[PDB]
Amino acid sequence: IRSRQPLLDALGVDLPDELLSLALTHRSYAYENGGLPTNERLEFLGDAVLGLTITDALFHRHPDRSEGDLAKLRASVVNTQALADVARRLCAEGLGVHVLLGRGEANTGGADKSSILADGMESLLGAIYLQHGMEKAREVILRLFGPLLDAAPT
Amino acid sequence: IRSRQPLLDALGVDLPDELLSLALTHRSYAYENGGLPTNERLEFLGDAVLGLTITDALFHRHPDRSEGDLAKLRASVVNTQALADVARRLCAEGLGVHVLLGRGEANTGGADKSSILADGMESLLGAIYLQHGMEKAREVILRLFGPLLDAAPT
Ligand SMILES: [Ca+2]
Ligand SMILES: [Ca+2]
Ligand SMILES: [Ca+2]
Ligand SMILES: [Ca+2]
Repeated sequence: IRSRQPLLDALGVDLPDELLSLALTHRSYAYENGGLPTNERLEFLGDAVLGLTITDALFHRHPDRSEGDLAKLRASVVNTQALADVARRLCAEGLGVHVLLGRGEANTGGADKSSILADGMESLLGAIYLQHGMEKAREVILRLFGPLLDAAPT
Repeated sequence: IRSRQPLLDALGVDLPDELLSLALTHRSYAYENGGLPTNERLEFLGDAVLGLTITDALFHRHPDRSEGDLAKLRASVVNTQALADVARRLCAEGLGVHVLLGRGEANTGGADKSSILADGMESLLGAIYLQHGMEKAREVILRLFGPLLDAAPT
């Protein structure tokens, strides 16, 4: 846990301490500690960044498939379940270990709630894009989602 | 009508004839003429490009607003109605004039169906991004949606 280097490593980029902390701040932790900013805005941003990147890739990889099919192939790659699994294996400990959660949420399995893991994954993508820009975020995403992509066709 | 320069001008970039034609190809025209490729894939792509750009802008312009609010501000800028109006005033003739439509769709008001205009607008953004890349598409979009954005806050 504690050390975030194995995480900054999985990601492949570097993130200032404050931004990475915000990215890992689930709302529960935020409320329990006096109304701290949450990773929700970052999640919102990361969702659009991930959405375009996966859309762009599928568009190029399947020139002959229809919008509808493309929409179906995308849904395979970015659903809550698929995102959470990327967080769970992002690094040895997994992402769950690094998420800041409230007492309640904490002992209720919070650190493994796919829901929370998916949101968290999106927040990080959001932070990366904010700190570095589209192309770097693109790289990182093509790497973490490189497999789930090849899988989508089936 | 016919000449697409006033359009390539409004857009502010240049697009190869074939790509611009595809972008303007509504499915009706496509079916009526033997099963031509449609602007639907381009629309799908343009939607994600527009989505990230507007998300990114609102994120920066309102640092203190919550995800929920941000989601509400975005919906103002990218709804069917808002998109169609951008197409109608994109250029003198408007976009409707340049869309390729089938006989049926044509005389049923097709060229003014906000639905068709919105999709068309998204297809062009899709073509621009495909031809030039994210930053140029970003520019173009920040320009066409520059107003609707300032409006969103109210
Ligand atoms: Ca949520
Ligand atoms: Ca989300
Ligand atoms: Ca449609
Ligand atoms: Ca659409």
